[PDB]
Amino acid sequence: MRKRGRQTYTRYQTLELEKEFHFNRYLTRRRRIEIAHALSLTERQIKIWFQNRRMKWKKENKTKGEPG
Repeated sequence: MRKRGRQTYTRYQTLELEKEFHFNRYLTRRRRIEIAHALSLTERQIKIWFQNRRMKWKKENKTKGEPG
């Protein structure tokens, strides 16, 4: 048995991805490849995580939460 959590990501991975999102809310192919070369991942998975990062951002930029 094992199952530490429901995440496909890792600490270090998420750290860099978070720094990188703090650096830029978008990344192009070449950059994403660089991240994948530095981090050992796939442009897809990274794009999805990145997508989710700003997904929550645009759903948490003082816009959600209708008290009236």
